[PDB]
Amino acid sequence: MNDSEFHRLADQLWLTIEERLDDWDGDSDIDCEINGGVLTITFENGSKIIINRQEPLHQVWLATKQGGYHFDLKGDEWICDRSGETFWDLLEQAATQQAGETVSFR
Repeated sequence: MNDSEFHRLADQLWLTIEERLDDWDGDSDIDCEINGGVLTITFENGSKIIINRQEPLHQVWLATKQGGYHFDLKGDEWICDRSGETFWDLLEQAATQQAGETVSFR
């Protein structure tokens, strides 16, 4: 992947995360903030999910209460290098776990 294409794709993903999280209207209090370009999602139990760019690698990285996951773009989706699982599946599973409430954007 090119640097420019990474900036394009990562900017799109950032917007989609920010909108989905800022639009959240479930029972739980969930906050998303952007600091130094890094997105942090915080939950009521004090846990967090952190999403950042690894620009020289053209990867997006995800840190949850349960682990870390590094993503490359494969056929129009961000895919976890280790497991093959998608970014949105992993993010929704972790947010649902950490909120104690379904967090779904399908």
